[PDB]
Amino acid sequence: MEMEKEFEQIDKSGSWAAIYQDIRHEASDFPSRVAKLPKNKNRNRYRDVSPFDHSRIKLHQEDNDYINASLIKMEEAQRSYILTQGPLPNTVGHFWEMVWEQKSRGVVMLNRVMEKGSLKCAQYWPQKEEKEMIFEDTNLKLTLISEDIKSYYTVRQLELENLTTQETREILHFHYTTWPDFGVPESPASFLNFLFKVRESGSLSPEHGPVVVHCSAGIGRSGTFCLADTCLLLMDKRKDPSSVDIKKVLLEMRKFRMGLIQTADQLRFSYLAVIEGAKF
Ligand SMILES: Cc1nc(-c2ccncc2)sc1CN
Repeated sequence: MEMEKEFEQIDKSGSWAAIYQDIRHEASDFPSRVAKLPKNKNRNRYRDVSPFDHSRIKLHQEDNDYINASLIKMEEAQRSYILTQGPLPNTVGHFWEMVWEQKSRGVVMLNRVMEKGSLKCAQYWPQKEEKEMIFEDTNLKLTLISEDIKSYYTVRQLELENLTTQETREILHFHYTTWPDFGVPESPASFLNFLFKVRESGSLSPEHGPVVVHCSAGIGRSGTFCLADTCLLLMDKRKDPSSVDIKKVLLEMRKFRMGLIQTADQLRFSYLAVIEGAKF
């Protein structure tokens, strides 16, 4: 059923809340035993948001391999994403260790460091060229190379150095800076412009490791980003683009991380983004 028609049908009936709760009811439930170990309590931002054991990213160390991060693997679209929480003061070193170990080219950030007057994630990247960051727990150095500030987003070039081997890589930081404190954007134009700026970079392409995507919990805005990308890619690939069922793609993705798309407004926004995106 053409998504645009289903859309007008839910909008006129005002049943967004009812569709959203049907998804919550049918969503996968798998064990998260590693996330709930007592040694990992300070590695989790939110008590109710955990990675499933079957899909969690493992850090390459014998001490403690745990990070709040999941691999979403979309078989038919041929795309992979790592979804993670905003780093904590004690997990900034783990975060960059993961970026290094997984061979990621890009980091996508969908939140501000402070929102609603509270801290949503650590200041985990350097703000001045001449003031680099060293993560002594994971033996990494991070340097700001350049910064391009636009109206709706900022792109940064970063240099990550493995202090153990003296190898370096260029990491691109895509920072969407204008998502509102409450609700969702009124038009997805600027969100869609961001998704194609990331795409053009090569960060989402199979010659690199998976892109790392985060907001505060790594399920809401982060969910919206990977659902819209995968849905448009499937509309490109298939003989009948109307066959793309946004609700079925979301339930497939929820086999890999719990809670993706946090509100009925985020679900309506996801629909808006894929409808306007299609035209081009
Ligand atoms: C290649 C492609 N580029 C699109 C685009 C470009 C600029 N701004 C928004 C969207 S849609 C599309 C279909 N694969």
